[PDB]
Amino acid sequence: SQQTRVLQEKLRKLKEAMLCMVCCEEEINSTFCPCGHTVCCESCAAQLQSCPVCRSRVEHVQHVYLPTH
Amino acid sequence: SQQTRVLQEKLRKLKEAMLCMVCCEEEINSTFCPCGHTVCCESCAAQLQSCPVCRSRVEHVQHVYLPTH
Ligand SMILES: C[C@H]1CNC[C@H](CO)C1
Ligand SMILES: [Zn+2]
Ligand SMILES: [Zn+2]
Ligand SMILES: [Zn+2]
Ligand SMILES: [Zn+2]
Repeated sequence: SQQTRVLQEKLRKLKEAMLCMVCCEEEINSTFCPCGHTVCCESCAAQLQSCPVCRSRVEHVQHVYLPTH
Repeated sequence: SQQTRVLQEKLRKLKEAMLCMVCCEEEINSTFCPCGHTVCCESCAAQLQSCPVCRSRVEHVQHVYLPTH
């Protein structure tokens, strides 16, 4: 039904929000510290000096294990 | 249709996976460091001395800003 299409769209958008903002291919699994922005996969987070969201210096990257992984 | 019920179940389970594993009421927004398990809201995370997934000591809690928030 049209309701099935609405639910498909909601699911698709939630799933896309869990993907890396740089490569758009891998799941987010890394946090920039200390700002806390958690928006990249490990590979894309590895060489950034500053956060791509807030420009704060990245002191280190914390790996995150999320139940949605 | 029956597919509407299946999609509602998939959406409900994905949303439940983003809720705190301890209180079941608030969104996950906190990481236990250094283990990386990201399974609690800020209120339950503040009250735990050991990670509820792996039992490692919590040195500190990092707030995470996720695009799914
Ligand atoms: C964003 C809320 C999540 N946990 C409850 C808190 C009450 O101030 C804040
Ligand atoms: Zn990436
Ligand atoms: Zn940031
Ligand atoms: Zn909680
Ligand atoms: Zn842990």
